Amino acid sequence: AVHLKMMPEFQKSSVRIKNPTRVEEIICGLIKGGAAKLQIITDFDMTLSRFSYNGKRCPTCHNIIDNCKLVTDECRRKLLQLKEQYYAIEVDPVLTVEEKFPYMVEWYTKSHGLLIEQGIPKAKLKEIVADSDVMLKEGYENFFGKLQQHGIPVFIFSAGIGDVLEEVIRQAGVYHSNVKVVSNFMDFDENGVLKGFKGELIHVFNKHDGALKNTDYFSQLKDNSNIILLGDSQGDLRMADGVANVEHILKIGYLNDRVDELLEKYMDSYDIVLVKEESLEVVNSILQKTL
Amino acid sequence: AVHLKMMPEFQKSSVRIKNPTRVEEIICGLIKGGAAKLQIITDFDMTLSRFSYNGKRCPTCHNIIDNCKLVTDECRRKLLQLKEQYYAIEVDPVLTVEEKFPYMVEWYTKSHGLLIEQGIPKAKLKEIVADSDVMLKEGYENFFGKLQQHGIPVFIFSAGIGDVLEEVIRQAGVYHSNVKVVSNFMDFDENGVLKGFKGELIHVFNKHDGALKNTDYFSQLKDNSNIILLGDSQGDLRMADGVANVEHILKIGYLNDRVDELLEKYMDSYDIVLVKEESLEVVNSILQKTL
Repeated sequence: AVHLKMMPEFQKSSVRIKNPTRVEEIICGLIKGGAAKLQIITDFDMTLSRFSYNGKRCPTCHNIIDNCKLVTDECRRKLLQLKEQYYAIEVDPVLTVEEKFPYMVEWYTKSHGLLIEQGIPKAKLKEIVADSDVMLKEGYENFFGKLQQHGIPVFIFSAGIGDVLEEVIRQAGVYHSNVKVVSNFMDFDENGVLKGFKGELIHVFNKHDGALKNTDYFSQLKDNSNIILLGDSQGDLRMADGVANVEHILKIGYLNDRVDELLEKYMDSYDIVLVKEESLEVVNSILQKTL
Repeated sequence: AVHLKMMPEFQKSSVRIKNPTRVEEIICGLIKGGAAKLQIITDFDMTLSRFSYNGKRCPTCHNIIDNCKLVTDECRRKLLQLKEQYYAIEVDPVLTVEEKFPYMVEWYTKSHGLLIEQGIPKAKLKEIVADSDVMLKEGYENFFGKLQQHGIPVFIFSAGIGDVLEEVIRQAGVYHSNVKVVSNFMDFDENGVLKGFKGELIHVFNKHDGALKNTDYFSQLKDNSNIILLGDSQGDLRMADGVANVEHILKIGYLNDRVDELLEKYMDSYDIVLVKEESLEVVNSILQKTL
């Protein structure tokens, strides 16, 4: 049996669970399936990376570029201006999620276009990432390490910048063979300088689309019918939409922000909500029982 | 410029090179291309793993199973008998390489079939690999680590057993995201017990076939037109036959065995021959200049 009262990780004040009996039965399915049936599907920014440290706000992958030596103060201004106009739409309680889709597309397009203008070489991304303030959540070496040890598939599905994301995880020593990254990857010219972005835009609201466009990946894992999903938004709940078959799925959401406004929604929609929490210890503890 | 005389790794008595001026110009092409243009294509057994240690002969991936606790003394007797009869054909100087093809197919088929009979569970491969005497060549942590650091593609192309190979590299902590394994993978039944092998057999003589059947992989790496190839056989010289375009290719061959018989042949066909050598320091030194 699985008992949340007896897992110290589940006793933190940051752990919010609408339906503990349901959680216990899902975790029990995960335990019975073991390694052979498990796969992970996860967001990156604010999910595997920290939202804040030392009082201080931590960068998204996009912010890592926004804030680097290869970008003008003036470009950061315009980027900030974009964030202020478009974020107000992201968080507008009146528009439906489908009405926000055109606005999100324009935000990433406008802000990617501004970076493309700054002249960003592939060769410098190591340096930029190395001097950035990026932080992975506490317990990431254990998270990635247990999963590589048992060869658990990990599908990182991110609306960030893929080249940045991969450089963060590679420098942290956790970019193992079991980790597949699906993101917005940069397109470079003859001289290895950023000129555009590859494929179809991934943003916060269209992860359903990308999930279905990755049939290839998911069909190869037909037997991995037990899923743990991690995200930080409502949009992340779509990341498992392309999975061949589902026996048990556990959905864990980081609520980093807008706590009073979103808590009820997150509790209704994620199985486990993690309120202003900068570690992976609840997921690590589920893994410890499972693997 | 490149001078082999000024690289201490190239001064070992085990380093045999028919044509040093040509090697120098290939290494110079590699250096000019840097990380952006490089990819690695390599055998595993006796190439990344050692042929011998402490006087003692080291196991291939197949040997790891042959010799484990889940496999009988009588099974081993039959497997040894198979090795005797089919190895004599492998090393027969009168048959052509094409005439040996049917025999190789029979050998892998017969010896895999004997293992399938032993009842080998997926779950036990970790334990088996952990108590085996497998050894990676000296300098492998640096080999795999520089390559992951620079995100260099590594295509390990092995006639061994893929599940075994992958468990060796994962326990060694070197199975990074940059490493793709193409091998003979086990097919498991309902209970996670070996029942057969997936796809088309890879053996020592048909690596051309598998190299062309991996067009997907190679077309994604169109720009990685500089190749370092590593193997231990004549057959491994085909492992680059599927590469989109070739600008510079360096072929490095481990001659572990049959030294007097094969040396002239290896010297004529590999660029650098490494005679009874248990380390990756010559390749690591080329990487040091390149990356």
